[PDB]
Amino acid sequence: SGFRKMAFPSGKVEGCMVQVTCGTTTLNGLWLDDVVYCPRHVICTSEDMLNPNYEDLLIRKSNHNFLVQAGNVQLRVIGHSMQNCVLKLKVDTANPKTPKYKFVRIQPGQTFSVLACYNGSPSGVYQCAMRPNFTIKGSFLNGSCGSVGFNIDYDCVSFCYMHHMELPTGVHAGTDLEGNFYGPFVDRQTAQAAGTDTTITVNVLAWLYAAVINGDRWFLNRFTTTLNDFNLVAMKYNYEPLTQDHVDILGPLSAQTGIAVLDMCASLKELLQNGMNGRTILGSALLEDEFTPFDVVRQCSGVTF
Amino acid sequence: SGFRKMAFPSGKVEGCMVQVTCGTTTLNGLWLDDVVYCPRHVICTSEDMLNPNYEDLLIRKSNHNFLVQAGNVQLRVIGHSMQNCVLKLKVDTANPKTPKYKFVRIQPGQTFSVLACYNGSPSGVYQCAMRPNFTIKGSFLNGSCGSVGFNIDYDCVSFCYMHHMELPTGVHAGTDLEGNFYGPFVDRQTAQAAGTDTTITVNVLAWLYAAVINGDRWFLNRFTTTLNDFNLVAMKYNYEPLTQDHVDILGPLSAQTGIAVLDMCASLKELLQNGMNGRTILGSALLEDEFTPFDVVRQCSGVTFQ
Ligand SMILES: *[C@](O)(C(=O)NCCc1ccccc1)[C@H](C[C@@H]1CCNC1=O)NC(=O)[C@@H]1CCCN1C(=O)OCc1ccccc1
Ligand SMILES: *[C@](O)(C(=O)NCCc1ccccc1)[C@H](C[C@@H]1CCNC1=O)NC(=O)[C@@H]1CCCN1C(=O)OCc1ccccc1
Ligand SMILES: [Cl-]
Ligand SMILES: [Cl-]
Ligand code: NA
Repeated sequence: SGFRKMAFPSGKVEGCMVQVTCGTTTLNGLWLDDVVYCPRHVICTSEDMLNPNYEDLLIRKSNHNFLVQAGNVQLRVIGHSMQNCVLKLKVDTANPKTPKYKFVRIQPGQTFSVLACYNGSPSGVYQCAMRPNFTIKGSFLNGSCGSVGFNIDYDCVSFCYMHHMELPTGVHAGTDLEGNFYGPFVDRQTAQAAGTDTTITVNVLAWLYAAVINGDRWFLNRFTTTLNDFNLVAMKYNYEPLTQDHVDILGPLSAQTGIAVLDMCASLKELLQNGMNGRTILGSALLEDEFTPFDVVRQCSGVTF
Repeated sequence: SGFRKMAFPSGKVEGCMVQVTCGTTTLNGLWLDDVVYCPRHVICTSEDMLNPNYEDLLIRKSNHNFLVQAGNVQLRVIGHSMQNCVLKLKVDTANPKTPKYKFVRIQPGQTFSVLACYNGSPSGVYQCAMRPNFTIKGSFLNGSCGSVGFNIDYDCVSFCYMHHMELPTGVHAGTDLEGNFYGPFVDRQTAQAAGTDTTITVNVLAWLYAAVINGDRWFLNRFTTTLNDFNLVAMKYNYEPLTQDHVDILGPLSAQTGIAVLDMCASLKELLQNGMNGRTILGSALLEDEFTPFDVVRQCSGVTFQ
C-alpha cells in the first residue's frame, strides 16, 4: 500500500540526452537514430530573442555552426533543418542506445515524466500534468531547455514534451517533439501570461478512488448526483467539465473499488461546497489533480516497464 | 522556478535490477559486480515467516536452488552468504552495467530515491525520507521486496535502503545494504508497530527557505526566537528537536536569502500557530518535511527572487 507521485524509470531517456551548442548558447538535445532534436532558439542571440526571424537566422547557419556533445564524444553534424519550433540536427552516428519510441502529442489533463537536464547531463526526474491552460508546473532553471517529457508503455517510450520557456508566474511552456507549442505561446523573450487555470476534475476523482483503495473513506456519503448538476458545481468552482467519456474512463477504478462515478461525484460535490473540515486525504489538505485514472491503476497494480 | 519532489535519474540502478526465486518465492535483487544482494526472507516458506531460523533454512539450500534472472538471461549462482538480514549470492558473471557505487547507512531526516520494482523490472521512481521513527512512507505492493533506495550525488550511486516489510499502519521498513534494519524492526511476521512519528523540523525550515528563494515571503514576521524557546514550542506540535547541527546546516540557505535561521524559526512558530489561512507555500497547504537543506540547494537557483 501507499500512494506517491511516481515517475517512469528514466534510463531509456537518459541514454538519449546530449549537449548542443551554437555560438555562446548551450542547451540540451534528444539524440534518436541519427538525429538530434532541440529547441530552435538555440540559434539565437539575445538581440534575436525579442523579434527573432528564425527563417533568416537559420539560412545564415551551416552544419559547422553546431557542436553536439554526447558525454565526452563529439557528434559531427552533417545536416540541419527546422520543423516548427524544433531544430533537427542530422549527425554522422546513430545513437546505439535509441529505445523503441514514438512522438505523441498529449491532451490537457494527461501526465508525463520530465527528465530535467543541464549541459546534456540528466539531473532529476519528476511527474507533471499538462494543465488545462497548457502550462506545466515544472522545476527548471536556465540551461534546462531541451529537457523532455515522456511516458513509457512496456518497452516503448512516447515522447510528448520538449522544454522551451518559463512564464512570468514561474510555470513552464514547451512543444511536442514536432515543435508545435502546447498553449498560445511563442518562443521569444516577451511577457506572455498563462491563462487562468482550472482544476482537472477527472483526475481529482481518480485520486479520491486511490484514497478509497488506500483506506481513506471519510468523504464517502449516501448521496448520488447527475452529470448536469455536478457540472454546475464544477463550473462554480473553476473545475473542468466532467464528460461521459471521463465517466467511462473511470470504469477500471470504479470496477476495482465498486464505487460508481456519480456516487463519487456526490462526494467531491460536498468537498467543494464544505471543504475538508480540518481533515486530509492521502496526506494532502488540497484536492490533488495530477494523477490520471491510468496513473492510479498502474500504481495500485504494480505495472512494470 | 518551480519546486518539485525530484528523484535522481534511475538508469544507473535499473541496470542492476534482477529477479531472485527460491522455491515458490520471487522478489528483487541488486546485481553489483559478481554479487546479487536480496532480502534473506526469499528462502522462507508459508510456515517459517513467524519465527524463521534463517541459518537453518539456508544451510539446506544448494546454489542451484536460487534462480537469478537478469532480463531474459539466467545467472548461475556459485556461492552464497548471509550478512545480517541480506543474502549475498555470488554469480559467475559480473554485471557489465555496474555503476560507480558505495553503500551508505543514512540518518533519520535524510532523503533518497526509490526505484520500485516487481519481478526484477522497474515500475517507477519516487522520493522518500527516512522518518524519525525509522520507517519510510513508500508505495510498495507484494513483490516489491528487494527494491532499493539511493542517491546519485556527483555520478556515484550511494545505495542506502533495501525494502523488506510493510507495517500495519501502511508504512514501510527495510535495511541498509549491509542488511541492518533501520529502526527496531525484524524480518518476522510477529506483531510489530512503528513508534509515534514526528515532523522533520530542519527539513521544514529548508523548504521555507526554498519558498523565499522562489519569491514568496508572505509567512515571514518581525520576530525572532531563542533556539530553546523554539524547541519548547515546536515539540508541542510533534516536531523533532532542532539542534545546533541543524542550525549550522541551514547556514548556506540563510546566507542566500538574508534571513537568519532563528528568524525563520520564528516564522515557523507562527505558521504552526496560525495555519496558512487559505494560502499555499510552493503549492502545498501543509508544511512539507521531506526536502533536506542539501535537496533545496540541489534543486533551487543560487539567486534569490527578491
Ligand atoms: C531556456 O531557453 C534555456 O535553458 N536556455 C539555455 C541557454 C540559452 C539558450 C538560448 C538563448 C540564450 C541562452 C530557458 C529556460 C528557462 C529559463 C529559466 N527557467 C526556464 O525554464 N528559456 C528561455 O530563456 C526562453 C527562450 C525564449 C525566451 N524564453 C523565456 O523563458 O522567456 C521568458 C521571458 C524572460 C525574460 C523576459 C521576458 C520573457
Ligand atoms: C515482501 O517480502 C515481498 O515483496 N514479498 C514478495 C513475495 C515473497 C517473497 C519472500 C517471502 C514471501 C513472499 C513483502 C512486501 C510487502 C507486502 C505488501 N507491501 C509490502 O511492501 N514484505 C513482507 O511480506 C515482509 C517479509 C517478512 C514479513 N513481512 C511483512 O511485511 O510482514 C508484515 C507484518 C505482519 C505482522 C507484524 C508486523 C509486520
Ligand atoms: Cl545521512
Ligand atoms: Cl490551529
Ligand atoms: Na455517495
